[PDB]
Amino acid sequence: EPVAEPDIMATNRVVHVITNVLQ
Amino acid sequence: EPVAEPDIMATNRVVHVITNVLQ
Amino acid sequence: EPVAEPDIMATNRVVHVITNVLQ
Amino acid sequence: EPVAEPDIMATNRVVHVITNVLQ
Amino acid sequence: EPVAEPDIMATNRVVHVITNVLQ
Amino acid sequence: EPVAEPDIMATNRVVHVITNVLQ
Amino acid sequence: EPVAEPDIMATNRVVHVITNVLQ
Amino acid sequence: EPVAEPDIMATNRVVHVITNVLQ
Amino acid sequence: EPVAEPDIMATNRVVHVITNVLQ
Amino acid sequence: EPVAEPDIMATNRVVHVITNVLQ
Amino acid sequence: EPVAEPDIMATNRVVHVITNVLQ
Amino acid sequence: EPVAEPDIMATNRVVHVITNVLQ
Amino acid sequence: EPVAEPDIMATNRVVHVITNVLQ
Amino acid sequence: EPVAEPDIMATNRVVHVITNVLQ
Amino acid sequence: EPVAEPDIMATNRVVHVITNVLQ
Amino acid sequence: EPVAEPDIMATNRVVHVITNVLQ
Amino acid sequence: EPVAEPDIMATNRVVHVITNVLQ
Amino acid sequence: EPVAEPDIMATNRVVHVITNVLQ
Amino acid sequence: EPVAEPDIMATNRVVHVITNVLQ
Amino acid sequence: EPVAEPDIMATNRVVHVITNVLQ
Repeated sequence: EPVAEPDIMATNRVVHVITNVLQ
Repeated sequence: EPVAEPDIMATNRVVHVITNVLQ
Repeated sequence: EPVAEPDIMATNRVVHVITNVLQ
Repeated sequence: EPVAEPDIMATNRVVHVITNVLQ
Repeated sequence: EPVAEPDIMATNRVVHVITNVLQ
Repeated sequence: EPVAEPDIMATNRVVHVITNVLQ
Repeated sequence: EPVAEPDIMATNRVVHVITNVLQ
Repeated sequence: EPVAEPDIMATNRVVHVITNVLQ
Repeated sequence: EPVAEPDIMATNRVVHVITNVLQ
Repeated sequence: EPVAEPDIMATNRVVHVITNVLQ
Repeated sequence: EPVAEPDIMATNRVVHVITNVLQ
Repeated sequence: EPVAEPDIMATNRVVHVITNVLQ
Repeated sequence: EPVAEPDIMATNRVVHVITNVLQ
Repeated sequence: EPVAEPDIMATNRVVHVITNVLQ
Repeated sequence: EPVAEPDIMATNRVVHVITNVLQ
Repeated sequence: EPVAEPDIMATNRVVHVITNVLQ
Repeated sequence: EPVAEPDIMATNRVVHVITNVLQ
Repeated sequence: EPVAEPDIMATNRVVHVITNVLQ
Repeated sequence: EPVAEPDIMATNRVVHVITNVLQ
Repeated sequence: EPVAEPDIMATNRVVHVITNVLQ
């Protein structure tokens, strides 16, 4: 909820999953 | 309320599912 | 409310799934 | 709902599904 | 969304599903 | 090299290999 | 080499290789 | 070199390979 | 080695490998 | 060469592999 | 400008039962 | 001007029961 | 002018039962 | 400008039962 | 703004049972 | 009695390479 | 007494590579 | 009495590589 | 009496590489 | 009585590489 003077920003959501099963 | 200095913005949602299953 | 400098933007949503098999 | 000068755009939604099987 | 002059545009949603056969 | 009176023994070797695939 | 009197023994070797396929 | 009085005995070797994958 | 009085005995070698994946 | 009275005995080698996935 | 590309559902279901007999 | 692209869907379900008998 | 991107989904459920008997 | 940003979700359930018997 | 921002969440459940009897 | 019963052998080798081109 | 029963053998080697280019 | 039973074996080796470029 | 029972063995080797770039 | 017990073993190797860059 940006409500102030103008500035620089960004919105980039990233998700990653990694796993190594040994059995 | 996404408002700020005129600039470039892109809602690029990156998703990836990786897993090294042995079976 | 995306209001800023008149620019071009396009969503680059990509999805990929990969696994392995061994029996 | 972005607005700008008459420009060109396109939804580059790509989807891929690949796995492996030994049978 | 684009609401400018009637320009050329069309969705290009590509899809591919293939599996490795072995039997 | 088992040697003795006649018996009704017999081998019952069976193999089972199941594998799932979701494509 | 199970040698003995002439009995009625016999081998019952059977193979079973089942695999699931989606296609 | 199994040599002795007669008796009942039969080999019942069985193998099972189970596996599951969630694509 | 088995060279004594008669006694019931038989091999029951069995293998079972279980594995799962949650992705 | 375990020689003695006819006592009950039978070899049975069992193996099991278990893993706890965490993602 | 209501536009939406088509879609197809690739529903699959596999099931079988096997019960031999020696007799 | 409602817009919403579709998504691929595929419900997988495997189940089987096997029971042997020597008689 | 509602907007809402979709999300890939897939229900996974596998189960099996086996009851071996030597008789 | 009502917009929804759902997250990725997928159900996972794997279980197996075995009850051997020599009879 | 009328925009939601849910948190990542996924159901996880892994359990198994094994039994054996010599009889 | 130097004799060995027959037995089927499972051996295969599959390979595939796909590459998209735009030009 | 050179005698040895056969056994099932499963040997495989799968490999695949996918690439993309926009030019 | 040169006798030696066989053993189950299944060698496998899977490998895959994926790359992407927008140019 | 040169006899020696074997043991279960299976060479496992899985590896993958990924290099994502937006350019 | 030349009988030497075996040695249980199981080769396991899991490794992966990832290099994400936005450029």
